[PDB]
Amino acid sequence: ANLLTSLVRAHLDSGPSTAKLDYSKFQELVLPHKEDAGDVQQFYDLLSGSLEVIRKWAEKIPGFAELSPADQDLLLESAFLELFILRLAYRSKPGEGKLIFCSGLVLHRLQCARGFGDWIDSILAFSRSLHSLLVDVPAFACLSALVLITDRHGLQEPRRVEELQNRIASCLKEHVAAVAGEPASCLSRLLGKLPELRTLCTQGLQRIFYLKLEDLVPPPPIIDKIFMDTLPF
Repeated sequence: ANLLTSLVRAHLDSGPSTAKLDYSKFQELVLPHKEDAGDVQQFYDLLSGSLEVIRKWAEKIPGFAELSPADQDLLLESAFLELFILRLAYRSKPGEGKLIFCSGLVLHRLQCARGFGDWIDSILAFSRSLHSLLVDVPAFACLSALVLITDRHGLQEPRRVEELQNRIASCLKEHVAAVAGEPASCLSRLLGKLPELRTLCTQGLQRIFYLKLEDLVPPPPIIDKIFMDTLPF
């Protein structure tokens, strides 16, 4: 209720206003169409732009600043890719091939293809599927917080992370009921996305590995760190 309102405000302050959208660079027609250095740099720049945004968004989740600072960092690092994808999927318009990034920048899928590779198509596929659920903003504000606030290996206080998650899952569950008859299949349908999101996170790690191999442009340090810390080996 007040948790819910707090989650909604954090979500909406973390993205651009429909009026701050920038189509300055949008172009559906590319030419004369393997990645080069400018595609690799833009890929890392787009990823980097979500960094601060997602960190400031997390600090506004009630309870999150009360986790230990080491657990805060671990949760943020481990969830970054997944959050970047989920928020991009929800914000974008896959029917038109339109990617909308957290800064307001709008790009066509073909303008991203070279930097992202196949991953961008799998992100758009997930976006169309997310869209069919017609997830409203409150449900989505809870969902994304649950992507962040979740069990990870190396937490100092995993029970406290679990209680905050229970707190947010109750809030979501209630909200879904308040909006759809009485006295799950919506709910469990929404939660069913979380496993698909983990799989796209992996495609992202694969893409970064590949770009790191090819080495046209090195990843910026913070991205690199996320990449190395999240490798279970």
